[PDB]
Amino acid sequence: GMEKVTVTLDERSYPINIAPSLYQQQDAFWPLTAGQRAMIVTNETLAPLYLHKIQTVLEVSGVKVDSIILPDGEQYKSLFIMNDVFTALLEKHHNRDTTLIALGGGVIGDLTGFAAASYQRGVRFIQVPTTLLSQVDSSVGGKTAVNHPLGKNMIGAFYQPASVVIDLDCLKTLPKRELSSGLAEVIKYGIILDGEFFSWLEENIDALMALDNQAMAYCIRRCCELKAQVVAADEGLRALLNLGHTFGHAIEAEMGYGVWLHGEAVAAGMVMAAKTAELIGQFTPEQTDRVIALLKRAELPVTGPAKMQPDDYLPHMMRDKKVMGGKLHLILPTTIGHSEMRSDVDASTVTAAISAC
Amino acid sequence: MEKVTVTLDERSYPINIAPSLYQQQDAFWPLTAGQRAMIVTNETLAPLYLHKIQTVLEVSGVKVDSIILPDGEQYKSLFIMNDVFTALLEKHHNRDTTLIALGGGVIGDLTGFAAASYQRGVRFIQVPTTLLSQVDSSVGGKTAVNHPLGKNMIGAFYQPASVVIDLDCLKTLPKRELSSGLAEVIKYGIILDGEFFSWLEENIDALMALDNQAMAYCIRRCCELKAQVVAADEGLRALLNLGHTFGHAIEAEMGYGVWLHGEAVAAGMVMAAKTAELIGQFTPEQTDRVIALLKRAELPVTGPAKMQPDDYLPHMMLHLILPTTIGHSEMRSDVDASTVTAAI
Ligand SMILES: NC(=O)c1ccc[n+]([C@@H]2O[C@H](COP(=O)([O-])OP(=O)(O)OC[C@H]3O[C@@H](n4cnc5c(N)ncnc54)[C@H](O)[C@@H]3O)[C@@H](O)[C@H]2O)c1
Ligand SMILES: NC(=O)c1ccc[n+]([C@@H]2O[C@H](COP(=O)([O-])OP(=O)(O)OC[C@H]3O[C@@H](n4cnc5c(N)ncnc54)[C@H](O)[C@@H]3O)[C@@H](O)[C@H]2O)c1
Ligand SMILES: O=C(CCc1ccc(O)c(O)c1)O[C@@H]1C[C@@](O)(C(=O)O)C[C@@H](O)[C@@H]1O
Ligand SMILES: O=C(CCc1ccc(O)c(O)c1)O[C@@H]1C[C@@](O)(C(=O)O)C[C@@H](O)[C@@H]1O
Ligand SMILES: [Mg+2]
Ligand SMILES: [Mg+2]
Repeated sequence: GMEKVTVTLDERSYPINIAPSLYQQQDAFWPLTAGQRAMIVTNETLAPLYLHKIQTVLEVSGVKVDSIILPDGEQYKSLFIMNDVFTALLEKHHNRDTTLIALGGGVIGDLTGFAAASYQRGVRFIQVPTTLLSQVDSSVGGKTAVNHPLGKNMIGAFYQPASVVIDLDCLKTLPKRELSSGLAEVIKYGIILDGEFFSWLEENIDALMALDNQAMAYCIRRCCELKAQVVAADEGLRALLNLGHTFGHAIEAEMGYGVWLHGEAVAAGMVMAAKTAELIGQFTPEQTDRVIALLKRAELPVTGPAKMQPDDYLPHMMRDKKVMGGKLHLILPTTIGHSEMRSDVDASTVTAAISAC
Repeated sequence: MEKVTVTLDERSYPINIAPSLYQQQDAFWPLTAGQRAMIVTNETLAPLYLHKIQTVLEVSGVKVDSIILPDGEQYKSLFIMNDVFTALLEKHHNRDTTLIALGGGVIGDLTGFAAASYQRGVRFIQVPTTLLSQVDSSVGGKTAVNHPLGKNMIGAFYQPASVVIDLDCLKTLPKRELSSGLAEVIKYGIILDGEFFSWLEENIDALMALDNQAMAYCIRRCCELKAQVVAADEGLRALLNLGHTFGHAIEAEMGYGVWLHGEAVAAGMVMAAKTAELIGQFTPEQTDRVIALLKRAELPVTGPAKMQPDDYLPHMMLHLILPTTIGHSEMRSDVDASTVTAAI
């Protein structure tokens, strides 16, 4: 009934529990125990939906609960917004034994994680992700960060949670465009690391799009296992997680944020990366049709913006524009389920990949 | 020239102590030709030692930027640290850069937390210019900035790649700060090293005169001693707050800048010694060697008459560090409130 993944990285270990109505289970927010305190960090969108339920379930178990409601937005993933959490913790005399609870998506997840890393140089930290993206991505790897006006995720810390609480019910309220955005990263795991999971996704995508409890539970479980594996082997293998992200960054940068969701840009970037793998001679068009066909059924774009031409991509795709830079490093699939980093690929290869679509 | 190698958290870094160290060849190792460096300092230290290190560094093939912050504890803030990030990004410093903390404990703490947080961690070299930061901030990995509702409440544990202690920089340090640092030097002798305390009884006059050879061993020994007790807490380490509970009370009641931290701790150490005899843990004769050595360092031995004992306890709220001998110490859980006022 309950899926469970144990993650052991950077010499610590935490569980990821996945089940519908998990917010109500007995010891759902372990290792929080009766008598301890907790500070829930959430945003203005999620607060009316889930804060009160989470607060009462914790108080039922003997936890003393405070909360802080931040504004909703990537533009609020700032050092100055995170300061407000420190104020809330201090006004309520939260000491080093408190637990910070990230009730929200990846934005709340990153900001609350860095707050838990920094408050008194480190307090306990429990993740409650409410987007599919953050459930299969933010739950593993320890990366926390806020943005700087001159660069995204340039201020943060490596910091692992004590546990991850994934109640599938919270997906019922998630905008359907966000759910497909998350599914782009789900499909990415199939292409770079597990061909059988990709095949499983070919046969259950419709159930996931319908929010089937049993299919969604296994999906999140397997993606967490796959990211945990590729992080445990690395700590440059973790770079394989940027499949479709170089092409996707160009789309996100050139179109402006919020216009294309991150997952939407990654979906078309994975197609373009599959097309770059064919051009070099490592991928078949039939393999590319399986990627295109599965993203189409996730209601994800498979071609880039009409507004953009191949020369709009390359400025964003380069590591830098320095004289000795200007290099294109890509992650390319070798099979469905296998991938490689490929350094210095021709601009002509890239252009052709983009033009083919 | 003294050297301490400290190994904590399965990592290792050196502390080099020598006069004219800023001009030495690889004094700012592991920085090498082709790499970048960002120096963080305050307005006081910039005219004195910036540009000198910059010239030693640029001659050695490293490309150098710097940022000069105002001098003061009030600038150990999250908003000031953001400006460090702004400077690094404006100059396109990537994850391979190195932050250089050229300053006292304030610059050290802020730059350390900036290096811990910038791209989730970049290299970080300490150049402490106060005696306090040489014997305290150079070991233990604590970095932080302040919050208005609490000092050092936003930070990270983050070890430096090296600590570069040029003894020449002490020549410009105000004598009140040098005496303030010596209170913490004396702290190590009382809580963990009796032989060092005796060494201090015979060399205090050399340290006050900035004798290179005495200062080099002094700084070396204090670093070794804290490195030991930091490695032990992996359960002691509370002993380094001897006289700091009393010291906070004086600092809190009188205000910043009026009493320097070491002066507050020095007079607080006496009060802890007199309470240690009151409960029966110290002899009255031993307390005179603590008082006599601090007086010869030009440190206060009496808490100001401007506060009554009843002013002290409100901040102290019972969980104290008290000396057992000169060279050994203990934390004692529940001590009477009446005992502390009787010490005054
Ligand atoms: N390794 C990592 O740490 C990691 C990994 C991936 C992404 N991230 C970061 O995550 C952030 C984006 O993640 P995201 O996809 O969650 O975006 P998001 O946090 O902004 O959430 C998307 C939108 O949907 C709303 N929402 C969230 N849950 C909802 C729910 N149950 N019901 C209704 N609405 C809900 C949110 O309020 C928000 O408006 C990025 O900043 C990214 O840098 C970090
Ligand atoms: N575990 C740790 O990391 C640790 C340890 C001890 C103290 N601290 C923190 O450090 C701060 C206090 O450190 P501090 O005692 O060095 O105070 P400080 O950094 O403010 O320096 C003392 C004063 O003397 C000036 N000065 C420093 N070096 C000079 C030099 N060579 N020449 C001329 N002037 C010089 C400084 O500009 C400053 O005004 C506190 O915030 C404390 O919390 C941290
Ligand atoms: O932020 C990123 C990299 C963004 C990026 C920008 C431009 C590029 O050319 C690129 O290859 C990646 O990825 C996120 C972190 C992630 O790489 C991890 O957890 O290690 C997973 C990924 O899904 C996230 O989007
Ligand atoms: O914890 C502290 C803060 C000093 C303090 C302030 C107020 C108090 O009431 C107190 O008991 C200690 O000590 C600092 C950190 C240190 O313990 C370490 O590096 O581990 C060394 C010590 O010298 C610092 O002052
Ligand atoms: Mg991604
Ligand atoms: Mg101190």
